[PDB]
Amino acid sequence: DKLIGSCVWGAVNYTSNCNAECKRRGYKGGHCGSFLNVNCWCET
Repeated sequence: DKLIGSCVWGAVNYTSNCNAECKRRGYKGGHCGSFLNVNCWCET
């Protein structure tokens, strides 16, 4: 997983569609972590 942003409102690197963002950039997917769903962790 790669830290590109945060899946939490208010955060500077806020991004809701983390999965799409990561997929767009060129990653396997996105899930914001399978527990610590605070950061936009790109599946990789």
